[PDB]
Amino acid sequence: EIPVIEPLFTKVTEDIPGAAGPVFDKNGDFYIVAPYVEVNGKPAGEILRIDLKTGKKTVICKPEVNGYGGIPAGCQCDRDANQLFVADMRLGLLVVQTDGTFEEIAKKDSEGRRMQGCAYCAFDYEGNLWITAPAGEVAPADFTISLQEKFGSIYCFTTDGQMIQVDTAFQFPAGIAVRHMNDGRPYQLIVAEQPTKKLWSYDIKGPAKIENKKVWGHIPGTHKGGAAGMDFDEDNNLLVANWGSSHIEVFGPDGGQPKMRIRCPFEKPSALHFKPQTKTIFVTEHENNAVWKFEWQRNGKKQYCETL
Repeated sequence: EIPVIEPLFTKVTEDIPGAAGPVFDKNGDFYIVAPYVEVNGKPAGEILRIDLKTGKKTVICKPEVNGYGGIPAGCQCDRDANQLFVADMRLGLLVVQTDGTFEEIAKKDSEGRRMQGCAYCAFDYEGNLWITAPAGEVAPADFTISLQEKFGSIYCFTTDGQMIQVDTAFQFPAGIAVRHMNDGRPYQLIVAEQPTKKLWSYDIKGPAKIENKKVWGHIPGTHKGGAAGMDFDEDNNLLVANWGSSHIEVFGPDGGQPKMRIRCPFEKPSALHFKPQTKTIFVTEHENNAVWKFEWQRNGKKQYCETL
C-alpha cells in the first residue's frame, strides 16, 4: 500500500479558466495562466499576476499573433532578465515581459518544420529550455491536440536560439523536469506522457542532446487524465500532479512507483510550483479553476532563475 498524506490546502484565488503555469519571477511576484479564456468562442488566453497578500488578479498579457489568440499553458522565469518563458498551445514559445509586451520565438524549428504548440517547460541550470509540445502545428494552422494520436513532440530551446526538436511520437506529453548533479550539470530529463500513465526518462549528454528513452515511473489510476505538471523538491523527489486522480504523486530519486501520495481537495490538479526558499507548493486545478497552496516536508529544488 502506498502511504497517503492529506495536508491542508489553502485557496488563493479562483475564476481562472484552465488555471495552469504557476511561476515566481526574480522579485518573488506570482503568476499563473488562464489558457481557456475565450472571446467570441475563439482562443484569448491570458497571463495574470496574483497579489498573494489579497488574491487580487491582474491581467499581464493577452497574447495574439496576426489575430490568432494564444492558449498560454506553462511558465518558467529566466535568470539573466526578469522575463517569463511561456509555453502556448497555439503560439509555441513566448517570451513575456512584465509590461505585457511579448515575442513569439519560433514559427519553425531548427530543421524547418512548422513549430508545434507547447504546454510545459523547464529551464536547466545552463539556461536551455526543455519543452513539451502536445498540440499540433502552431497558429495559423487549425488547432489539434495529441490526446489520442502520438504526434506530440519534445523540444530544447538552446542558449544559441535554436528550437531543436529532440523527440516525437508522444501521446499528450505534459510535465517536464530536469535532474542536476550536485555540481550543477544537467544529467536526466523526465517527461510525463499523460494518458499512458507513464513518466519517461532520458540521459542528458549536453544541450539538446538526450538519449536512452526508458519508462522511469508509473502514474496510478485509471481515471481520465494522468501526469500533468511536476517539479523536484530539494532532495530530488519528483512531485507530480495526477490530473483526474485527486492526488499529487511523490517519486523518490530512482523513480518506479510513487513512494507517497498527497490527497488534494479537488479532482484535477494541473500544475505545481514551489515558492522559492520555502516548503510552500502552489497548485493549480481544473475542478474549480483555482490556485491553492500547501506545505510540503522540505523546500523546493532551486529553479534556474534562482541560480547566479
